[PDB]
Amino acid sequence: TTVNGGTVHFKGEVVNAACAVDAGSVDQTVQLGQVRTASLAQEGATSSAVGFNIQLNDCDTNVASKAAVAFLGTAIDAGHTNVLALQSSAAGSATNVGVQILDRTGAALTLDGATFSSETTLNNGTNTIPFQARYFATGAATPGAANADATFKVQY
Amino acid sequence: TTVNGGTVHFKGEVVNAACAVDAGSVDQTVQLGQVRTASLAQEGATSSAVGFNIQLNDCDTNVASKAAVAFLGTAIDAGHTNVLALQSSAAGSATNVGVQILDRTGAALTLDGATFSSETTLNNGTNTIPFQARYFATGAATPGAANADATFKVQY
Amino acid sequence: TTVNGGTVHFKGEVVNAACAVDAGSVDQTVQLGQVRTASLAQEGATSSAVGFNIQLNDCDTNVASKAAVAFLGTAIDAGHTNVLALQSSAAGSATNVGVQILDRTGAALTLDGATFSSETTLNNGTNTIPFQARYFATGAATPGAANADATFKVQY
Amino acid sequence: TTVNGGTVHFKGEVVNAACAVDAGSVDQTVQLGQVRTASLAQEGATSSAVGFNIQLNDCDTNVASKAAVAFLGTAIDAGHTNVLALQSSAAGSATNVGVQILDRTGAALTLDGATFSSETTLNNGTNTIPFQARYFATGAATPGAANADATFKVQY
Amino acid sequence: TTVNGGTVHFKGEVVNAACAVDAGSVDQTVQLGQVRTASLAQEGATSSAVGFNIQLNDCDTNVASKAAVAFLGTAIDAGHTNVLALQSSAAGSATNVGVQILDRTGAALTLDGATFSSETTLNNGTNTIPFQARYFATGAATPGAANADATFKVQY
Amino acid sequence: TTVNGGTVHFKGEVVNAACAVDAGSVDQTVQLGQVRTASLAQEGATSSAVGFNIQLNDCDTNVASKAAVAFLGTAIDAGHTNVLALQSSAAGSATNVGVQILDRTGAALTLDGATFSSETTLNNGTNTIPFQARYFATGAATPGAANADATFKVQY
Amino acid sequence: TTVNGGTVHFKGEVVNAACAVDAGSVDQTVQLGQVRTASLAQEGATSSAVGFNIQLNDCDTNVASKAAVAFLGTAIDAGHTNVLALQSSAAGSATNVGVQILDRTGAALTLDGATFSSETTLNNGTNTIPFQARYFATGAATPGAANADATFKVQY
Amino acid sequence: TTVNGGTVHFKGEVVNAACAVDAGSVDQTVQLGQVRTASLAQEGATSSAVGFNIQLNDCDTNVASKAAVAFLGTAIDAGHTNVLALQSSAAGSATNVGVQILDRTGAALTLDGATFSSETTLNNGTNTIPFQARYFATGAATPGAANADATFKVQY
Amino acid sequence: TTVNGGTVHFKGEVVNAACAVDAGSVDQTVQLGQVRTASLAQEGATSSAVGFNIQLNDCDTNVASKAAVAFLGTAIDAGHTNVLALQSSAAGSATNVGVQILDRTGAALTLDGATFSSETTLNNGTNTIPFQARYFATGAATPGAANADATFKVQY
Amino acid sequence: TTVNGGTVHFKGEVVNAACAVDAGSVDQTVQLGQVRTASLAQEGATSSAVGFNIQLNDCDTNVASKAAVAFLGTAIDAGHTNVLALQSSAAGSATNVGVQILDRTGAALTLDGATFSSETTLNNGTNTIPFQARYFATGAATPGAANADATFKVQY
Amino acid sequence: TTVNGGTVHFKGEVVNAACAVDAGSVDQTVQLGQVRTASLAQEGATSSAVGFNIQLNDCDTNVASKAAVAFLGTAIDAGHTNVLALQSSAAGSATNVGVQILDRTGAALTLDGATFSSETTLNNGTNTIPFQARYFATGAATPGAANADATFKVQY
Repeated sequence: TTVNGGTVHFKGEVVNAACAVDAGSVDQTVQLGQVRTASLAQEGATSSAVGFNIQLNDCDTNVASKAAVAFLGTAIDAGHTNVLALQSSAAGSATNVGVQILDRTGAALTLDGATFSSETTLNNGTNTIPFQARYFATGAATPGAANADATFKVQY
Repeated sequence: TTVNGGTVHFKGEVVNAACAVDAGSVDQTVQLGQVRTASLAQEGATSSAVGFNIQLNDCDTNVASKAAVAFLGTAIDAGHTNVLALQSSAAGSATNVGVQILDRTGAALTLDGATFSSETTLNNGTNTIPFQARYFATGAATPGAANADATFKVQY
Repeated sequence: TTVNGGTVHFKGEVVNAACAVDAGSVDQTVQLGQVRTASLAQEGATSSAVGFNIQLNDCDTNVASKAAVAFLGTAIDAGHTNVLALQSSAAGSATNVGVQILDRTGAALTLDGATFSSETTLNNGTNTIPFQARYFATGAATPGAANADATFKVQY
Repeated sequence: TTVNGGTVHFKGEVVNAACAVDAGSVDQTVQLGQVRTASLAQEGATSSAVGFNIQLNDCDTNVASKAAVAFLGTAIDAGHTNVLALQSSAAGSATNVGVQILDRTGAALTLDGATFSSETTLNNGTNTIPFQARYFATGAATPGAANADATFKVQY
Repeated sequence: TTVNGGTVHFKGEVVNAACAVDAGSVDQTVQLGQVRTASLAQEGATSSAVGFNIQLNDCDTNVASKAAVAFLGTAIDAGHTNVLALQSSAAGSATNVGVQILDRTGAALTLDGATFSSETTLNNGTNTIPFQARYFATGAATPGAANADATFKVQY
Repeated sequence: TTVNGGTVHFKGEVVNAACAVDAGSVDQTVQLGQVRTASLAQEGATSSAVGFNIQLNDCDTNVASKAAVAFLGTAIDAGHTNVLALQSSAAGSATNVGVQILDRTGAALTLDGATFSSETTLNNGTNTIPFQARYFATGAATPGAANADATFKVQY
Repeated sequence: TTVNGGTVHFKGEVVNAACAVDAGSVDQTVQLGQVRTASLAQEGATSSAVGFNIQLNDCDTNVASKAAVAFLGTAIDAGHTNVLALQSSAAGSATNVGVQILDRTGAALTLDGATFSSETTLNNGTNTIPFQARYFATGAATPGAANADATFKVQY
Repeated sequence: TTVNGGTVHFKGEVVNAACAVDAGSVDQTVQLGQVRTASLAQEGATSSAVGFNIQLNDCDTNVASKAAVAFLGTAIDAGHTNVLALQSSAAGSATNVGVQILDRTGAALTLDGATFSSETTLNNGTNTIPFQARYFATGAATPGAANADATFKVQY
Repeated sequence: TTVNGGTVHFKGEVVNAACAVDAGSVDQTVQLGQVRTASLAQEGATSSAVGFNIQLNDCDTNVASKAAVAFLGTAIDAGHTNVLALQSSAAGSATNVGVQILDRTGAALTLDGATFSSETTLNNGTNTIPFQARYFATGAATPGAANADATFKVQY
Repeated sequence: TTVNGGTVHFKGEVVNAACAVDAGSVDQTVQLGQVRTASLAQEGATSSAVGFNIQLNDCDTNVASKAAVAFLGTAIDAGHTNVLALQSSAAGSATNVGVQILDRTGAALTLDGATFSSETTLNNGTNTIPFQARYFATGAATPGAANADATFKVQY
Repeated sequence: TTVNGGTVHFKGEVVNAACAVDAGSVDQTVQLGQVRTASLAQEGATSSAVGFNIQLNDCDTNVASKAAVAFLGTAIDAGHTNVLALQSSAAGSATNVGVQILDRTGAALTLDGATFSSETTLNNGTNTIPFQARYFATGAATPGAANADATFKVQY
């Protein structure tokens, strides 16, 4: 007495390099929280800040004992190259505001897909490259939904 | 020697009001536990009860030294307005049963998104508004999976 | 060295009213699950039930601090006005069965496009109006594929 | 005991260049959402904004380690060269409004099929070039259906 | 106050056999993607490969607990009987290239309308017979549009 | 250096009434699927059923806040006035079978061009009037091609 | 045992120039929709607007990296040179109305067969030149059938 | 109050054999497209190629489970027996060029009315025998209109 | 430098009544298809059946909100008054066979020019009165060419 | 064993000028349709209007890059020089009515054989000069058959 | 003041058997991760491995106290019957590699839709059948995107 179920959908990658990503760690999701224009209403204001993490597994330091990352993603302005713009349904989200990411070095990384981060040190096996998320305003902000996306390119 | 990773997805909000939510505290998840119809099989039975928590951070009492919450969510019946109904895949979950939430005041709150809770007192900075979860039956219950959802609206 | 790609297709609406829909939330898709005639074979049986959600964004309560919804869609019978009939390729799907939706009030809503739901309370900004999906049989059911569709009209 | 079925229709391209498009990513569809003239009724208003994505696969950086895109599509006006006009059945859609796309650089791209975007950096293999969609009004807008189309030309 | 609309056109089949096709699943359309001669320029090269699906519904295993498929369609050569040739407007599409389909068994099926596939196992109700599409070159290929068609005959 | 192309052919209507049809929605085409006489071989059998949709755009409720539809088209018999007969090349299609359409009310509508449907409720702007297609046999059916046509008259 | 069938009729062109047309794309047909005099009853009114597309294939930019189009077709008036008049059986169609086409530039093109459009940019291979169709009234319009035709001349 | 209309003209055939043709499928018309001498200017050049289809309906495999086709039509030369010549008004069409048809086997079929094609396999009911149209030059071609005709004889 | 062309020949009618015919719709031509004596060899056999259409335009319901049609044409026999006989060159066509037309009511209409059809309902403007063509044998048929003609008289 | 057939009759022209006519396009026949005195009963009434086409082939723009047409034919009155009178068997056709032709410019052309039309632009090869036919009454019209003829003179 | 929203689309099944699937658990998606050819470049190599889960709900052991699963899906080779092949856009994904699934028994299951798994033990209510995903190479692998699909058939 057999029956039908449905469909399964596996994902992943195959990439020939030093480390290997737990792509859930990249596809990891964050809830930065609920934020106010009471503080984040200035051309330069940084709200308080929240952590982010990366996971690598089973890594050979001989191919590359080091690593870094570049990001891309829709930035706001040519004078705010390290800021990420938001992506939610139209007429909903906020304005005069973006998102900033901080390296291990506390560094505002550019969204170009070239601006590689600091050369992380890699052990054998497993590592972690934590970044710290926050908002970096671009003037008096709108009370709006906040939702974003950025692509995770890596250097070894 | 660069490589691809994948996608990142940040979340949050921007809301101009007194306090600011750690939206993980709202998106906080509970495992109430495994429960029996041995006790929860009556039009009025309350199973034993479990705690729930809220987190606010960096709050100015001058905008609002107080706060409260209304909830909404699929209730069961018009005579059981303070009960929450369950949301799991069909043919699986239980019946003749719902969920109750209790305020700081031990109060059965309504699921309408208007029925604001007790006016919490707010300090400067950080606060906590714990609620207590439990089941509130609506007759002899089914042995079924229990899974729910409710939206978290706030007053300041 | 340029090349061809292909076509892009954007969608949306422009509607002058209080709130604004994340039309992905309406075009949101559900997988209620796999269900049995072991329970859903009666003129009145309700299978266990699953949740559904709505999203509004950047809403002014002054235009309308409230809101509701009517639905339409192919119902089955004039004596089952709150039931939705199924829409899959012919000779495949089930029979003597439909679908029910439940309001926040646990209410069997009619498929007419007029039967507005309960007057939701609207904050400023962003809200959620969860409904709960389930099957509502119309006698002993066929083992058949289950697939449906309903249109999402709104009141403010 | 054989029977008839029907017709199948495969699609694709063959193009000799650096990367190769997942033409579903171009033929990718967006639901920007439902939008209001409450905000989008000005010669310059930008509604809140939503994300868009591109996919390339199995790319050799030696042919071209870089890439960009030009778009074409029916724009509205010669003074609004970066705006896209809407394409739905006549007498239905809105007016005094169009659509804007934003580069990774937050750039209003022209609809000519020549105005190549920023030179994306390409790794080996797989990349992503996210754009951000929104409306850019051209005065007080009509409440109308919103539906669009734009062609996706690429530079390597 | 009545008005004119226009014409409707329904389609389908009536076939007396074990299963019944969701002829949208056959008339299902694929966008394999954009492909390069950088890899697909050899008498035998297989580009990377994409999936395809079939849908049957409400099937009796007693008439036939099994099933298979033959295809026909314009192949290229008598020495490439399992390859499908392309069908787009003249002077546009590519050359020295075709299309291959793969069975559940990873099998290059012939385009004759007789070469029945592997005997799929059929449950009661609903099934799926996924195939995998790709290109199978016949020498150094032209950069050209790629567009195809194949007829879907079935065995029970 | 100019050249010849060919001919273009636009279509449409101009009708002075409440709503306006996206006549593609009427000229919309359906593939109901492949169907069996295993179930559809009775004077009254209804095969499983598939959905159909209508689109109106930019509608004023003041001219008419309501609407309905009558259909015409070659029916089979005077005792089967709500059934549609099939229209394919002769000696090909099936027999002892027709097609049924179901209103929003699940109603077998007559093919006369007068039998107006239920009075749909019309909002401002855009609406949808989904119908559900299926076969309604007239005895033991032939295995034959199934192809139909019906005209779409409207009431406001 | 042979039999008769009938006649086949192929079509096309042979033209020595840069690109080559998919003459189905020119002979492409549109259903603009059903339209009202409620809006289109003014000497200058533009109904909402619908898209149109062109297809070129296997194009050499060295012969001509650019291209444009002129149209001809029965216009209405010498003061409405960019308007197309309608062509349906007599006493049927509407009056005090025509049709407008819009370039990629949103430009009212003349029906002369000389007024070449904007110089499109041509890649190698395949391109698309979308136009946008709509009605451009010439006073209070008749409720009448709408049907048109225009010839597609090209510049390289 | 009766009136005159006009004349109707039905067509068809009556032929006693295995299958039965949808003679619209034979009388089916193709628009191969617009083609260039840039590629089609050689004694042997094949332009890129487009598909063609056939339709049979309600076929008994017992009379003949197989089928094929011969063609006739004005060919060009005794050394180009598989080429079709063009038929348009004099002084208009092209020269040093013809048309080729390809079988399911990718076979240049002769225009004699005897050269039967590959023995297609016939199911019960309905089948399809797709051919692929293209040009096969006979030297440097004229830029001329392209228009053709060929008769469709069948084997069972 | 003028030249000669040739002759033009316009046609039509002028008739004072409710609706007005698109006399192309009457002079519309059908290709019913190729048919077999395998089924159509009985005193009463009806081959499978194909559709036919009528077009009226710009109609006033006040002169006549209704309409119908009578036909005439060479019938076969006084006992087969609803059958149409065939008209092709002598010694060619078939025998023991005719043609049947079916009303919207599925009605065998008489060829007399008096037997008015069902009273169609007429809207304002444009309507359609589809009929369905098929063969109605008069015994074992000849394999012969099939070609017919019938005159289209109308009632308002 | 030879037999007799009959007579063949070819036609055409030989004219030394820029373009060459597909004299079927001139000898092309139109069925304007059935028309009413309900609208066409005024000294100036124009019924709704239908299209007409011309075909030229293999044209050299160097002899003449331009072209136009004059018409002649039996007009009605010296005050209605642009109207064409009707030519059917006597006592049959209508009266107080004629026919009008419209240029590409929407121009009432004179029937003299001198009044050359607008200077069409000619490409190389093939062109089209569409005109639009309609009736232009000369008072209250008779219900009568409508049939006409006009000669097609050309300028280069 | 009502407005339009959009469309909803529910899904599911109705199947008469012991347990009932949370078809989200089948339609559950996995991100296995990013993988290297540094280890997965051998005819037999198994990369490290990741978990997968199933969900059943409200199950009666009396109909069936046991259960198992067969899978189907495009495998690679007849000598690698337990391997799943990948399905992403062409020219993108990897090669000389597939995917393996492991039963509760650590068993390489076949993709046939018949090879039922181990007989799971079923309690009353709710169960879980975890599988473990990994790659099983077929030689030295390509660095390519990895994406798959497999159908979930069940035994009770």
